[PDB]
Amino acid sequence: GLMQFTLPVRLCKEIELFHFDIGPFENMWPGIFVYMVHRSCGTSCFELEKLCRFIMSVKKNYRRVPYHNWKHAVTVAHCMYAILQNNHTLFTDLERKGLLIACLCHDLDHRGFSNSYLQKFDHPLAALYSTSTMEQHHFSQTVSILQLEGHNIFSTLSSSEYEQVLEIIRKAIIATDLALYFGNRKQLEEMYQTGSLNLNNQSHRDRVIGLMMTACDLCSVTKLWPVTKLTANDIYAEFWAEGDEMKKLGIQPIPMMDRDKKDEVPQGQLGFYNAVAIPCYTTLTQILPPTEPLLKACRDNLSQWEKVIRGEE
Ligand SMILES: Cc1oc(-c2ccccc2)nc1CCn1cccc(C(=O)Nc2cncnc2)c1=O
Ligand SMILES: [Mg+2]
Ligand SMILES: [Zn+2]
Repeated sequence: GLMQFTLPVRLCKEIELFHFDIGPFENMWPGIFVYMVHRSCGTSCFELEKLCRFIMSVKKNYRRVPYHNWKHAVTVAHCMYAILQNNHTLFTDLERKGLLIACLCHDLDHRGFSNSYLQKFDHPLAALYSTSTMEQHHFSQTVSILQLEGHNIFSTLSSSEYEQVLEIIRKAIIATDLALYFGNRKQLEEMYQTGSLNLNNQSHRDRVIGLMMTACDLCSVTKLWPVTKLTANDIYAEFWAEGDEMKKLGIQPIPMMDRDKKDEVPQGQLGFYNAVAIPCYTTLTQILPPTEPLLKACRDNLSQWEKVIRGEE
């Protein structure tokens, strides 16, 4: 009860900022997560013994892939932490609990391959789940780990609170399917401009939580340039591996995934920032004004990719 987590001074200060990098010391990421749950939720939200056992089972069920790994899980949870802390009064006790857990679990047991690749490979998961294939798998794994003896971090919730929190986590994890983001943001855009956005409308919260999830999922574009640039290598290492696997099925991959087209990466980053990242953080800033630093950092990195193209690096 009276046991807090405390971080070194630089981390204690920097962890509050959106652009925080969790660092290369794997062994400190669990403490970083608990620290965030305690300041975001309360020291009382979860039994520390059960939380710590949940965290380590979740870590174990992330795989050794270049990008969709344990470090991504914690990076995405930290961004959600910064959004929740800069928007104190907007979210329920249940939402704060559910969303940090949703983020930590959002890519559980990822193999480093897109939903497309599962479908063309004809992976069993593609037969079991026709849309948002990996994302329904991630939710499935989350519920599995929650049902291990000693791992029910929600045991103190009522039968109906427990159902609301698992339903927040499910919608939250499904929303990380980037195919669903485009229409989700178009609707949020229309609702905000025509003035119909209403945060007491549950179907409207759902949409806003989904955009937060896209924003946290993409947050590597909102870091300082050297973090963003080096994460971009991790992300292309998966894409090109998937491209290789497409070629093995007798299919020319999209250029994004073709390692023979490394040269077109700077232009692909531009497309991505203009088509996905910038629009995402724009609409998010409109709905949640204190998340503007994400939009600003994103624009800064777009400007850095433009410099790469002009041969200024
Ligand atoms: C459509 C297209 O075509 C090309 C292309 C084309 C020809 C030759 C080389 C690349 N790239 C893209 C977009 C690539 N893409 C798609 C999805 C997600 C990300 C992403 O989360 N990026 C990211 C970067 N740094 C930190 N965190 C995250 C991403 O970059
Ligand atoms: Mg994912
Ligand atoms: Zn992710």
